[PDB]
Amino acid sequence: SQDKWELARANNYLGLNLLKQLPSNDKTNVFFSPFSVSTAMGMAYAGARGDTLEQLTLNFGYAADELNEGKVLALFKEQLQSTNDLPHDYTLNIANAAVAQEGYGILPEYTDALTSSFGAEYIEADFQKRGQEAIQKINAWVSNRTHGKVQSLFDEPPDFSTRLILLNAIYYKGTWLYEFDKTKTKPRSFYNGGVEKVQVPMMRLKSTLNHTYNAILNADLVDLPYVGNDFSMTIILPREKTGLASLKSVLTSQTLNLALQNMYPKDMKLKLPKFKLDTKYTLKPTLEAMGITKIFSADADLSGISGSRNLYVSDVLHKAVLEVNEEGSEAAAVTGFVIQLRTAAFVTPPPLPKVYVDHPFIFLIRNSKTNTIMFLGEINAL
Repeated sequence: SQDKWELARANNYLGLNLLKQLPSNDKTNVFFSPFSVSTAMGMAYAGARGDTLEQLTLNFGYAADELNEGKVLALFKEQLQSTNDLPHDYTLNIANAAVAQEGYGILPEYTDALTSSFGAEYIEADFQKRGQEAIQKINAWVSNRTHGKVQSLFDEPPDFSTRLILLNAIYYKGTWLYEFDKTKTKPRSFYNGGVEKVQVPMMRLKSTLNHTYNAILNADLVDLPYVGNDFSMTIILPREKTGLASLKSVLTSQTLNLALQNMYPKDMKLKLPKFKLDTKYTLKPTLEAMGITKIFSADADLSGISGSRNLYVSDVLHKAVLEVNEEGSEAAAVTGFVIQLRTAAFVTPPPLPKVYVDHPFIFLIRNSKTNTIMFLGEINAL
């Protein structure tokens, strides 16, 4: 459907723009869920009016009158049901909420939209008088919704003047279609920051994988499907050891899709690090860098939340957790070299091609059906 495609495109545009705007250095890994950020923007969209709404939509190239709010919420609703219907092999715990200063008003149309479209809760708290209790209620909510994988979003009470905060926490561990062999996992060389050689737990696979070399990105792309090929992890490995910054500067929704369309199966050797990521961002400054300003300003119009223009977003908090290890459903298979033999002979198959993920790279976990990027990582450092 062209509508599902348009939502995946907005989502992927937001994700790759976030990646170019997030603070980073050669010693720390970036990891976030564009899907979670899209959900925080969806929650604002469902309640925004006037110039606040027009800035949100025009950011994605739409006048508010080129959109049906109903059809946008229905596309989010469809996305939510597809994630709730994932098999047991996927551990995906999503926690979405708006937390408002008490006594501003809540429209049931808005809380109904939060539940059905976003799996989101609306929570009232007193940041002025009961800041300490507000963070105990939030920490308990996120702990409950993430099955204890995220215990806290706040260490200290937020500011006296806090009006509304958007919270999006997500945990993911998937099962590979093709298991890596636990016995082949060893410390192997990785270039931290593209420069500093260290030994790190490296998994080893020999299998038929979708792959392409893409000249515009100057990178190998490898697809590793999860079970039911519902999600796949795309590795984008720059050919230059220090190529990551260059890769980031040319990676767009357009250039990614062109590379993905050229992938075809082949037998290959893959070396991929075993790693866990746990990241937390205060997204207001990054979203403002991208041109989302009015939701955060004193002139915000979120009258679709409360029934009046009395709310603005104090901040957007995002926490994302990923585990990557060997576990898969089926053993690794290679097709082998196919030859039509006429005359009996000694036949030497050509050497298998190699993608050794041994320097900084990007990965995307995406919905194979819709090409929605669920997760995006830059690994600089293991």
